[PDB]
Amino acid sequence: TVLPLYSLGPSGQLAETPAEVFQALEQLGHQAFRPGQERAVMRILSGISTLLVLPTGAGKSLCYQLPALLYSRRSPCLTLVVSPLLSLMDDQVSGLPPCLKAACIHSGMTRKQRESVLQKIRAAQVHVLMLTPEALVGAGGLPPAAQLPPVAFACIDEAHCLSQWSHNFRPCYLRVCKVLRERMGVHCFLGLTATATRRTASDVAQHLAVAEEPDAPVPTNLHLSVSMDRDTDQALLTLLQGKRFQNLDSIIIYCNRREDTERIAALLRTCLHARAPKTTAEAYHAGMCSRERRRVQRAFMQGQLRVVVATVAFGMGLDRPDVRAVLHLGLPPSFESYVQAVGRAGRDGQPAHCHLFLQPQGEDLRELRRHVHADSTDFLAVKRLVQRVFPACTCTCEQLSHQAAPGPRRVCMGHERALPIQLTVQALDMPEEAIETLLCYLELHPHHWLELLATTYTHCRLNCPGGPAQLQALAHRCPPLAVCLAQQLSVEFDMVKLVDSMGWELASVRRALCQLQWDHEPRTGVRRGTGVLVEFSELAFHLRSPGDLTAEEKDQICDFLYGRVQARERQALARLRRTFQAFHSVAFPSCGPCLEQQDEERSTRLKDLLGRYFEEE
Ligand SMILES: [Zn+2]
Repeated sequence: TVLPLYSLGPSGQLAETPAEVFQALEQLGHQAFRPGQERAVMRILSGISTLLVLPTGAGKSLCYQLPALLYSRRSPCLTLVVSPLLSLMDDQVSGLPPCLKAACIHSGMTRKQRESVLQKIRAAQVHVLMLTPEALVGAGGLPPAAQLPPVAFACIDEAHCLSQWSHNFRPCYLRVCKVLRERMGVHCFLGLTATATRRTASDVAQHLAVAEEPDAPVPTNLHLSVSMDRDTDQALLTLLQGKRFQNLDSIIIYCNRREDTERIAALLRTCLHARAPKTTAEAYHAGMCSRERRRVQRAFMQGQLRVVVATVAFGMGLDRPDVRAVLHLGLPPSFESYVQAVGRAGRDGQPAHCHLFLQPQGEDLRELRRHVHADSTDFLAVKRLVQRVFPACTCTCEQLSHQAAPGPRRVCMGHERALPIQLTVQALDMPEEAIETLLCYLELHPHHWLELLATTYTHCRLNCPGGPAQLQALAHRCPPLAVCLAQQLSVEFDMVKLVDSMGWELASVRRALCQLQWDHEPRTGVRRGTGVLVEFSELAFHLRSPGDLTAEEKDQICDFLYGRVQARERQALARLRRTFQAFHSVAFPSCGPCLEQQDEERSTRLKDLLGRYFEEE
């Protein structure tokens, strides 16, 4: 357990910022605190959770780097930074003193990667660990907090994903905070987000147990325009050659599909072929390997590449000052996504120009709507999922393998079940993220009892060289194997069925089964290998739910979950309509009128619309 670095003064007020923090701040490279950074850093150094909403992505890294540096100087500890896979996909390396490491899904070394990082942690050669959310609550997960150094605090990047009001709600973020509190000892969180309304930011503060406090107006030097050209490719060439854009040398163009980035980049390179030396345009999307993305971003940072054509999803994790223009080929899916992308231009006070090309026949809004309706879960899927999660048990009425008679009725104390992910996805026609979402909906509800224990392998297969006689000979070493061989009038079975029927823990069953690779020589001990093969498979949700629900109670559960599915859909549709209405209300038929100078009345009117959207509760 890590004690707070700084202690509160009398009456509970924050202690005055010491000299040490400033020294550390200079050491990292930044020579000044951005607004709200000094207070937030002092909060974490005192053990107080805090939410920080930043207008631009710049300065987000310093908020966890300075406390991690100071927490690690006092006593060997570890700071967890949770951020999406895109953030760690390309081996990002920060300041050297921290000695950071990343464990993510993309790491294709399996336990070797995680253990090498674990072994590096054990050698104190790691003080900041960056985990994608899926790695923290996935199959591999993290070792117990006892094996790990004590955690000073956890930084939650993209904290808006916790709230059902944000543009990008991800239920696994609810699981992350739960595991960090229960499995780990983390009760001091730093929430970092760059895009959130007052309704979303206040909801995140509820989840992180942060006191509410005011903490993104679009800058005055950004000049916005919107048009509905007939041919977007032709219009893009016409706009970039106009006087408003022809002398801007740092442009980002956001596209919907990544096949489009390579086409637009190749188009600009051929139609603008000509001080004199520098590269015109390069595509930047997630399909490219890690090397080519690093080079493209490096070239853009060094002013050697004029245009980067990227997808909205990959976007630009890089922050560069004096970015001159941001263009959108297609309606953005939300105000948050637009302001984030546009907020990258004009970091210096110098003027920056942004133009959005709406699809003339409205096909971009129709595609976004088609996606929302496709992500909706059918009611039959919700009904079939509830039946699989709350199946009837024999506690209140043979059916049980080890009962010859029903026996006296009992009050159901819950059962542990394995919901196989791949099997349920193909049987119910719903993706894994939707199943996870509905399970998270049920756990949060107070009246409905469900526990999402873990995501792990629950199926076990045992192949024997000696056939059936060799497997029977090992029944004295493994009580789980003993009850299986009796039930059977290569063997595989469900390990969570064993858990519930014999009262064991899933780990205890897993240990005893893999102990089947050792045998004791009759003379002495000299444990030697049995040669049996033990393989775990069928990744599943490990649940704990009652088995005594009536049909009426299951129906009420379905109405709850389906109501949440429809309300999430009505919210996503309402966000699309409100987003299109704003850009259209300010749009021209072509980019001709804004080839020379933007319309200040129109640019100001749009910037005021966005401002009132985020200042709303
Ligand atoms: Zn029961």
